[PDB]
Amino acid sequence: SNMLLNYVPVYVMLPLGVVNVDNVFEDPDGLKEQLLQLRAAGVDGVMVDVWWGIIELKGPKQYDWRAYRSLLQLVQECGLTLQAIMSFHQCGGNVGDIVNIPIPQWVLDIGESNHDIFYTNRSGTRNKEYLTVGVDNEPIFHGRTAIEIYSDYMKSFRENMSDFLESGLIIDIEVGLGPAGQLRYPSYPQSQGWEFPGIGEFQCYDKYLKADFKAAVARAGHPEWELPDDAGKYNDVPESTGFFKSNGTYVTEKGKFFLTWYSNKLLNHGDQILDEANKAFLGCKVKLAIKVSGIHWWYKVENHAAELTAGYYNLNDRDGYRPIARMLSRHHAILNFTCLEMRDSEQPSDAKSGPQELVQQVLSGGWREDIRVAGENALPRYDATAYNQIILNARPQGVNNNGPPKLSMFGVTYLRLSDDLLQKSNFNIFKKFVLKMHADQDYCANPQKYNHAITPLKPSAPKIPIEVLLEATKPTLPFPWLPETDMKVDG
Ligand SMILES: OC[C@H]1O[C@H](O[C@H]2[C@H](O)[C@@H](O)[C@@H](O[C@H]3[C@H](O)[C@@H](O)[C@@H](O[C@H]4[C@H](O)[C@@H](O)[C@@H](O[C@H]5[C@H](O)[C@@H](O)[C@@H](O)O[C@@H]5CO)O[C@@H]4CO)O[C@@H]3CO)O[C@@H]2CO)[C@H](O)[C@@H](O)[C@@H]1O
Repeated sequence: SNMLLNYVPVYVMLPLGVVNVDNVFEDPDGLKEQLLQLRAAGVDGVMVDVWWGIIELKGPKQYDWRAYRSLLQLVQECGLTLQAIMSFHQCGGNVGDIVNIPIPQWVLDIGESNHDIFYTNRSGTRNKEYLTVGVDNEPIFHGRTAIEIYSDYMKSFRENMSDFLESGLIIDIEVGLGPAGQLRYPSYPQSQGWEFPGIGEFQCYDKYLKADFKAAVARAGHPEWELPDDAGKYNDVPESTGFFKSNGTYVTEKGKFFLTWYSNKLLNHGDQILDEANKAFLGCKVKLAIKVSGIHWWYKVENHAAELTAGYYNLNDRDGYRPIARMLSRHHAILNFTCLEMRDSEQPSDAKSGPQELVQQVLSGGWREDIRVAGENALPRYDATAYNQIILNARPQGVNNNGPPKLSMFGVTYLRLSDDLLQKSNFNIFKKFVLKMHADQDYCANPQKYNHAITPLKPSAPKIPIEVLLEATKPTLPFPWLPETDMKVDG
């Protein structure tokens, strides 16, 4: 009884391209066999990208939901729930992307005449994996703004998948908000030569964001201020730049204003799109969620350079994640994080990486703000060390034999279903992982039993002014973490 209240659900990401670029569900029989294995292993559900570039390929509002309806039907038949990602991004240029799925060609056609609809770096390179926040409210897509495109897409999904939603097949809607579906700037593009652990680059040089910034600095009484010109390039280290070096530009009035403006754009981008997601799924028995990327490199140095270029204005004396958690609260949304499997010792010393501390900060911030926090492993891992670290983060203070744990993640999604995962040894270890995540209890079909009942999505609470959101930048002590989990996959 008490142990079941400690149950943390486990989901598994489906293979990329399960539904191909031509909107065809290629191998249902193959997938079926895999899903049945997951079902027998105790997995609660699966996660899948519902690619915008596949669905609305033909043209504006020309949606084809047929292949995905077939996929959802199979998932339901196999007794698994689903986390559906509204993927308004391209698959192909990020780590692990083994299939190329661009955004709609008709959108790219518009991009040919207006290159500024894409995130742009100082050098002028255009990244076509996602539409810049700069055009969120620009009615340049055959009369629609980018946010309207996202809104219409989600509404169409809600209506065309109404039966699956009513039956409870979908656990949550992961609202894609940028590259790799994450609320972030494409500051570390492998497509432009970035290599870990480069500090990355600011991506606010498209004409819309640049004009936005210029107007902002003018209103601040400094019209002459320009975007950073001393931040170096993708593969630099912080000390080699005028912007991130000690006493550098990042701590000057100009630098602080820019960083605040830059990170604020993401806060409002997510807030505005979540407003549309709430409207689209209002009344549905599903929860909303967003994804925040885990930029752990340089976390251990004063400048947190990589986080800053990604859009997370997080420093040792400024919490850049709690404001995101606070923004999510009005939407009753889940903050889906990552790097749950990483240990600092596994990263190269020169990267000044702190994934363990970063995870502790983000999860603690979410709990401090009274919102649900879920997460994923950042990279493919099949070993016990990885699973034990995930289980530790899932319940930082262990299991409570007297009832529910004071601290527990809302769920964990494993990246990713593959042939390797299903191999004898790998899968046997994975089964132990599932068992421990479930607090040694057998798979529990009814989430209500472990206090995960889903009620109709209510309208979002009143808008929270930016000043109140930023009050959450006040540094706070993280919740204490055990050094190791009390539920290891082995002994
Ligand atoms: O289907 C869902 C979704 O899947 C894919 O996106 C997911 C990413 O695959 C996943 O990594 C994560 O996104 C972030 C991640 O959170 C973040 O940490 C970062 O990843 C870093 C590593 O942390 C870092 O260690 C380094 O990895 C090196 C590694 O050190 C080295 O030893 C060797 O293994 O090479 C690795 C590759 O460089 O760099 C990576 C970045 O390259 O960035 C990730 C990407 O933003 O969560 C994503 C969302 O689920 C698909 O890409 C996406 O389209 C799908 O929607």
